[PDB]
Amino acid sequence: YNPPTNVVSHVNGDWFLFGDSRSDCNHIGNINPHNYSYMDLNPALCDSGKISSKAGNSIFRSFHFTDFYNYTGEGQQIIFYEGVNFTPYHAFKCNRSGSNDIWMQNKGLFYTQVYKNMAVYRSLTFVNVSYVYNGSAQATAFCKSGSLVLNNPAYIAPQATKVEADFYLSGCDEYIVPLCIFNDHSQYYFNKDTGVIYGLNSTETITTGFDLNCHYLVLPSGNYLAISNELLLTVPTKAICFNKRKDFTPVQVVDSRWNNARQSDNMTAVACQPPYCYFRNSTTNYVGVYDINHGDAGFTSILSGLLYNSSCFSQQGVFRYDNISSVWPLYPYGRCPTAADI
Amino acid sequence: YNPPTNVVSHVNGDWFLFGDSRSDCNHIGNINPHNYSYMDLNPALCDSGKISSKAGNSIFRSFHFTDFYNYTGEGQQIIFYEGVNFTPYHAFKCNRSGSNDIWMQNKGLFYTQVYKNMAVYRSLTFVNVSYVYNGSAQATAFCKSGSLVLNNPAYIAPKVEADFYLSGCDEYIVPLCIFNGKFLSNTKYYDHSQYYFNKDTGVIYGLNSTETITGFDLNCHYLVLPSGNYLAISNELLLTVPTKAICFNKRKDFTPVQVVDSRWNNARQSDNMTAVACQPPYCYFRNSTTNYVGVYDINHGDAGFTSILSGLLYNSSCFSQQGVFRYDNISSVWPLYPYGRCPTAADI
Ligand SMILES: *[C@@H]1O[C@H](CO)[C@@H](O[C@@H]2O[C@H](CO)[C@@H](O[C@@H]3O[C@H](CO[C@H]4O[C@H](CO[C@H]5O[C@H](CO)[C@@H](O)[C@H](O)[C@@H]5O)[C@@H](O)[C@H](O)[C@@H]4O)[C@@H](O)[C@H](O[C@H]4O[C@H](CO)[C@@H](O)[C@H](O)[C@@H]4O)[C@@H]3O)[C@H](O)[C@H]2NC(C)=O)[C@H](O)[C@H]1NC(C)=O
Ligand SMILES: *[C@@H]1O[C@H](CO)[C@@H](O[C@@H]2O[C@H](CO)[C@@H](O[C@@H]3O[C@H](CO[C@H]4O[C@H](CO)[C@@H](O)[C@H](O[C@H]5O[C@H](CO)[C@@H](O)[C@H](O)[C@@H]5O)[C@@H]4O)[C@@H](O)[C@H](O)[C@@H]3O)[C@H](O)[C@H]2NC(C)=O)[C@H](O)[C@H]1NC(C)=O
Ligand SMILES: *[C@@H]1O[C@H](CO)[C@@H](O[C@@H]2O[C@H](CO)[C@@H](O[C@@H]3O[C@H](CO)[C@@H](O)[C@H](O[C@H]4O[C@H](CO)[C@@H](O)[C@H](O)[C@@H]4O)[C@@H]3O)[C@H](O)[C@H]2NC(C)=O)[C@H](O)[C@H]1NC(C)=O
Ligand SMILES: *[C@@H]1O[C@H](CO)[C@@H](O[C@@H]2O[C@H](CO)[C@@H](O[C@@H]3O[C@H](CO)[C@@H](O)[C@H](O)[C@@H]3O)[C@H](O)[C@H]2NC(C)=O)[C@H](O)[C@H]1NC(C)=O
Ligand SMILES: *[C@@H]1O[C@H](CO)[C@@H](O[C@@H]2O[C@H](CO)[C@@H](O)[C@H](O)[C@H]2NC(C)=O)[C@H](O)[C@H]1NC(C)=O
Ligand SMILES: *[C@@H]1O[C@H](CO)[C@@H](O[C@@H]2O[C@H](CO)[C@@H](O)[C@H](O)[C@H]2NC(C)=O)[C@H](O)[C@H]1NC(C)=O
Ligand SMILES: *[C@@H]1O[C@H](CO)[C@@H](O[C@@H]2O[C@H](CO)[C@@H](O)[C@H](O)[C@H]2NC(C)=O)[C@H](O)[C@H]1NC(C)=O
Ligand SMILES: *[C@@H]1O[C@H](CO)[C@@H](O[C@@H]2O[C@H](CO)[C@@H](O)[C@H](O)[C@H]2NC(C)=O)[C@H](O)[C@H]1NC(C)=O
Ligand SMILES: *[C@@H]1O[C@H](CO)[C@@H](O[C@@H]2O[C@H](CO)[C@@H](O)[C@H](O)[C@H]2NC(C)=O)[C@H](O)[C@H]1NC(C)=O
Ligand SMILES: *[C@@H]1O[C@H](CO)[C@@H](O[C@@H]2O[C@H](CO)[C@@H](O)[C@H](O)[C@H]2NC(C)=O)[C@H](O)[C@H]1NC(C)=O
Ligand SMILES: *[C@@H]1O[C@H](CO)[C@@H](O)[C@H](O)[C@H]1NC(C)=O
Ligand SMILES: *[C@@H]1O[C@H](CO)[C@@H](O)[C@H](O)[C@H]1NC(C)=O
Ligand SMILES: *[C@@H]1O[C@H](CO)[C@@H](O)[C@H](O)[C@H]1NC(C)=O
Ligand SMILES: *[C@@H]1O[C@H](CO)[C@@H](O)[C@H](O)[C@H]1NC(C)=O
Ligand SMILES: *[C@@H]1O[C@H](CO)[C@@H](O)[C@H](O)[C@H]1NC(C)=O
Ligand SMILES: *[C@@H]1O[C@H](CO)[C@@H](O)[C@H](O)[C@H]1NC(C)=O
Ligand SMILES: *[C@@H]1O[C@H](CO)[C@@H](O)[C@H](O)[C@H]1NC(C)=O
Ligand SMILES: *[C@@H]1O[C@H](CO)[C@@H](O)[C@H](O)[C@H]1NC(C)=O
Ligand SMILES: *[C@@H]1O[C@H](CO)[C@@H](O)[C@H](O)[C@H]1NC(C)=O
Ligand SMILES: *[C@@H]1O[C@H](CO)[C@@H](O)[C@H](O)[C@H]1NC(C)=O
Repeated sequence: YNPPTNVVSHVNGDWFLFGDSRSDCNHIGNINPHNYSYMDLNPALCDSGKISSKAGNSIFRSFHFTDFYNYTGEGQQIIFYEGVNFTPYHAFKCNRSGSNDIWMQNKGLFYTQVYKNMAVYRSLTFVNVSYVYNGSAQATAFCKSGSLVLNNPAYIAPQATKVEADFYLSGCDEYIVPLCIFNDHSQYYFNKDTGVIYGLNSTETITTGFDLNCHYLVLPSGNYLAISNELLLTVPTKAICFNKRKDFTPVQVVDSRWNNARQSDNMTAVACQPPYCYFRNSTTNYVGVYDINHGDAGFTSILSGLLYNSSCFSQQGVFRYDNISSVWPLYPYGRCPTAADI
Repeated sequence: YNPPTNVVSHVNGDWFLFGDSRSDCNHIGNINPHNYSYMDLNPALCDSGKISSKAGNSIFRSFHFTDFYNYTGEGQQIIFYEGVNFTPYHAFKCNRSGSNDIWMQNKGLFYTQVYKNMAVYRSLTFVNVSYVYNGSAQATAFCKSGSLVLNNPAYIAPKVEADFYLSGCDEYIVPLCIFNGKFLSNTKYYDHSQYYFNKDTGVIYGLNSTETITGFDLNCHYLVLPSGNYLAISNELLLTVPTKAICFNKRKDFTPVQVVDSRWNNARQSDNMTAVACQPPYCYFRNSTTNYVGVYDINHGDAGFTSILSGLLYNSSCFSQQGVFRYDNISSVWPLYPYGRCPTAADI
C-alpha cells in the first residue's frame, strides 16, 4: 500500500516554492488578528529559506505591472502556488473597450514558458531591462484598471515617421520578455548579435474586444533593438531571469484559485503539462478559515508534502516509497515503484 | 537478471522506423550479389509495414535537396536510424567560399525539431510547399556540390516577396535561411535579410546577417509552424521561399523517440549532430562501442548496430537513458527518464 498522494513534495532538501499570501510568512505582520491561519503552507517551513512569496501578488502580475515583487529562488525541484492574483475576478483590460480574455490568454502563454524553463534551470529572478530611446515622449501608462497599471512593456510615442529603441539582456542564460501588440502597426525585436528578428503585425479577430496580445519570447543575452513602423513602440522593462542549467526536472504547480464566489481561471492548468510539469488540485471549493479566500483544508493538505521527502513524482501523484505500488507511475521523476506482480 | 540493454525496441506493435540502406528491404533488387547482409535490420521485419527507409538518403537530405525520398510513417514510438547520408564525408557547401561547418550546424538544428516533434505526433511525412511569385525570374538553383543540389528553400533573384501555403498537417517544419556576412553593392555594404510572415496570426519570423568567425554559406533555422497563409519577404535582392516541409499529424501523448547513431566506418569522417539533437526527455540515443565494420562492404552490415536494431524483434517494457529494460518488475539500476512500465531497483 504505497498510493499516489495528492501533495507537492521533494526528493531531497534541494527545492524552492514560489507563492502568494497563502504561503507568505511575512504577511502576518500586516493583518489583525496576527496568526498564520491565512496560509495553506505549514508555519514550520517559515524559516526554511526556500520560499519566495508575496501577499496579493503573482509571478505574472509582477512581470507586467507596477505592483512588483522580485520573486527570487533556486532549486532542483521548483514548486509553484500562485496565479490567483491575476484572474477574471480582477477584470483587467487596458481600456473600457478591452478584453479580459486576451489577458487570460496572455497569462496562459506566460506561465507555459515559466514552467518549461524552470524544469531546466535552477534559478529564477527578475531583472530590470535597460532600454534607451532618443524619441523622448515618455511613457503614457496607456493600459490601466483600478490599482493595476501596466509598466512592461513600456509605451513610447514619437517626440524629437518610424520609431526605435535599444535594449539589453545581460547577466542571465536566458530571459522571458513580452512582445505585444493591440489586435495597423508592426512590432519587431531584433538581436543585433545573432541577427534573429521576432515580430508582430496587427490583425483583427471575431470574438474579442481590443486589447494587448502578448507573446513571451525565451531569448538569449545580447544587444537588442525594438522597432516599429507607425507611431507607438513597445519595449521590455522587465524580464524573468534564468540561471544555472540542470538535468531535466519537472516542476510542480498547485492550482491557484479563489473561493467559488469569485471568478477564477484554468490557465496555469493549461500551461502545466507533461513531461515538464505536474498539476495538483483539491477536489473541493476553496473555503478558507481566516477569511473565505485564505486557509483551506484541501490546499493545506496538498502543501503538507513539503514537510517530508518523497521518492517518486508522477502525473497521478506522489509515491513516498520507491519499491512497490498497485498503480504504474506516469511520467515519473525520482526513484519509482513497480506495480508488477512479484 | 534484467539489465538496461543497448537496443532499440517497442512496448507493443505500435511503432515505426525511419532509416537508410541499412534498413532498406528493397535495394536488394539494385545490387549484386542479392544478399541482405548490407542491412543491420533483421530481414524478418521486412514485411512488418513499419519501415520507411531508402538507400543513400536521409530525412535531412530529402528535406533540402533534389535527391528526394518521401519518408512516410506513423507510430506511437518512433525510431530513427539515419543521418549518415549527409556528413562531412560528403563535404557539402553552396558556393566556392562555402563552409561544411555551417551545414553541420544546420543538420543539428533540423533533427532537434524532428525528434522534439515526433515525441508528440504519430505521423510524419513530406508535403510540397506551393508558392506564388509574380515576378519574371524563375526559381534557379545556385548552390550545389556533387550530386547534391539544393532545392529547399528555393532561390529567386530578379522589395521582393512571394506567397506560400502550409496545408495538410497539424504542424510543419520549414527552412528559413540566409547567407552570413554582408554582401557588397555599389560601394555600400548591405545585410542579407529574409522574413516569413503568417497573415493569419500576424507573427513575423526573420533573419539578418552579421560578421562571424572566412566561411560564407547558408545558415538555416527550422521553424515549427501551424497551417496557414504565409508571405516570404526579402529586403535584399535575392528571395528565398520554402519548397518542402516536414508534415506532422495526429497529436499523441508524450512518447520519447529513439535515435540510433548513424555514422560511417572511421575511414570516413562522420558527425555527432544527431547526438546533439537527441536529448532528454524527448529522445534516447543508442550507439555501439565499436567501429562500424560491415560485411557486405566496409560501411554496411555491422555487428554492433545489427545488435542494437535486433531489439525490434520483440516487445520491451521500459525505455530509459541507460537502455531498454525488457521486464517491468525488478532491476539492479534505477531507470533515468523512463518510458513504459519500469522496474524498481529497491530491495524488496
Ligand atoms: C508522401 O506520401 C505520403 C503517403 O502517400 C503522403 O502523405 C499524406 O499527405 C497528405 C497531405 O498531402 C495527408 O493528408 C492530410 O492528413 C491529415 C491527417 O488526416 C488523418 O488524421 C485526421 C485527424 O486524426 C485525428 O483524429 C482521429 C479521430 O477521428 C484520430 O484517430 C487521430 O489519432 C487524430 O487525433 C483524420 O480526420 C483523417 O481521416 C486522417 O486519418 C489531415 O488533417 C489533412 O486535412 C487537411 O486537408 C483537408 C483537405 O483534404 C482539409 O479537410 C483540412 O482542412 C486539412 O487542412 C490532410 O487530409 C495524409 O495524411 C498523408 N498520409 C500519410 C499516410 O502520411 C504525402 O503527401 C506524400 N508527399 C509527397 C511530397 O508526395
Ligand atoms: C480544481 O478542482 C475543483 C474541484 O474539483 C474544480 O472545481 C470545479 O470547477 C469546474 C469548472 O469551473 C466547475 O464546473 C462548473 O459547474 C457548474 C455546476 O456545477 C454544479 O454541480 C456540482 C455537483 O456535481 C457542484 O459541486 C457545484 O457547486 C459547487 O460550487 C458552488 C459555488 O457556488 C458551491 O456552492 C458548492 O459548494 C459546490 O462546491 C454545482 O452545483 C456549471 O454551472 C458551470 O458551467 C461549470 O461547468 C465545477 O462546478 C467545480 N466544482 C467544485 C466542487 O468547485 C476546478 O475546476 C479544478 N481546477 C482546474 C483548474 O481544473
Ligand atoms: C559512438 O561510439 C563510438 C565508439 O564508442 C565512438 O567512436 C569514437 O569516436 C571518437 C571521435 O571520433 C574517437 O575519439 C578519438 O580517439 C583518439 C584515440 O583513439 C583520440 O586521440 C582523438 O582525440 C581527438 O580529440 C582530442 C581532444 O583533446 C584532440 O586533442 C585531438 O586532436 C583529436 O582530434 C579522438 O577523440 C574514438 O577513437 C572513437 N572510438 C571508437 C572505438 O571508434 C563515437 O564517437 C560514438 N558516436 C557518438 C556520436 O558519440
Ligand atoms: C500575386 O498576384 C496575385 C493576383 O492573382 C495576388 O493574389 C491575391 O492573393 C491574395 C492572398 O491569397 C488574395 O486574398 C485572399 O482572398 C480570399 C477571398 O477573397 C480570402 O479568403 C483570403 O483570406 C485572402 O484575403 C487576393 O484576393 C488575390 N488577389 C487577386 C487579384 O486575386 C497575390 O497577392 C500576389 N502575390 C504577391 C506576393 O504579390
Ligand atoms: C529531507 O532530506 C534533506 C536532505 O536533502 C534533509 O535536509 C537536511 O536537513 C537537516 C536538518 O535536520 C540539515 O541539517 C541539513 O543541512 C539539510 N540538508 C539540506 C540539503 O537541506 C531534510 O532534513 C529531510 N527532511 C526530513 C523531513 O527528514
Ligand atoms: C528594478 O526596478 C524596480 C521597480 O522600479 C525597483 O524597485 C524599487 O526599488 C526601490 C529601492 O530598492 C524601492 O524603494 C521601491 O520600493 C521599489 N519598488 C517596488 C515596486 O518594489 C528596483 O530597485 C530595481 N532594481 C534594480 C536592481 O535596479
Ligand atoms: C532581485 O533580487 C535578486 C537577488 O538579490 C537580485 O540579484 C542581484 O543582482 C545583481 C545585479 O543587479 C547582482 O550583482 C547581485 O549579486 C544579485 N544578488 C545579490 C544577493 O546581490 C536581482 O537584481 C533583483 N532583481 C530586481 C529586478 O530587482
Ligand atoms: C487565527 O485567527 C483567526 C481569526 O481570524 C481564527 O479564525 C477563526 O476560525 C474559527 C474556525 O472554527 C471560527 O470559529 C472563527 O469565527 C474564525 N474567525 C475569523 C475572524 O475568521 C483562527 O481560529 C485562529 N487560529 C489560531 C490557531 O490561532
Ligand atoms: C512533390 O514534388 C516532387 C518533386 O521532386 C514530386 O516527385 C517527383 O514526381 C515526378 C512526377 O510524378 C516524378 O517523375 C519524379 O520521379 C519525382 N521525383 C522524385 C525525386 O521523387 C512529387 O510527386 C511531389 N508530390 C506531390 C504530392 O505533389
Ligand atoms: C517498501 O518500503 C517501505 C518503506 O520502508 C517498507 O515499509 C516498512 O515495512 C515494514 C514491514 O516489515 C514495516 O515494519 C515498517 O514500519 C515500514 N517502514 C517504513 C519506514 O515505512 C515496505 O515494507 C516496503 N515493502 C516491500 C514489499 O518491500
Ligand atoms: C485607454 O487608456 C489610456 C490610459 O490608460 C487613455 O489615454 C485612452 O484615452 C484610453 N482609450 C480610450 C479609447 O479612451
Ligand atoms: C540614442 O542615442 C544614443 C546617443 O546619444 C545612442 O548611443 C543610442 O544608440 C540611441 N538609441 C537609438 C535607439 O537610436
Ligand atoms: C504589416 O503591418 C505593416 C504596418 O506597420 C504594414 O506596412 C504591412 O503592409 C503589413 N505586412 C504586410 C506583409 O503587408
Ligand atoms: C480550461 O477551461 C476551458 C474552458 O472552455 C476548457 O475548454 C479546457 O478544457 C480547460 N483546460 C484545462 C486544462 O482544464
Ligand atoms: C519478472 O517476471 C517475468 C515473468 O513474466 C520474468 O521476466 C522474471 O520472472 C521476472 N524478472 C526477474 C529479473 O526475475
Ligand atoms: C550472404 O552473405 C553472408 C556474409 O558473407 C554469408 O554468410 C551468406 O552465406 C550469404 N548468403 C547467401 C544466400 O549467399
Ligand atoms: C556564388 O556562385 C555563383 C555561381 O554559382 C557566382 O556566379 C556568384 O558570383 C557567387 N556569389 C557572389 C556573391 O559572388
Ligand atoms: C535587415 O537588413 C535590411 C537591409 O538588408 C534592413 O533594411 C532591415 O531594416 C534589417 N532588419 C531589421 C529588423 O532591422
Ligand atoms: C559533438 O562534438 C563536439 C566536438 O567536435 C563536442 O564538443 C560536443 O560536445 C559533441 N557532442 C556530443 C553530444 O557528442
Ligand atoms: C507486441 O504486442 C503485440 C500486441 O500488442 C503483439 O501482437 C505483437 O506480436 C508483440 N510483438 C512481438 C514482437 O512479440
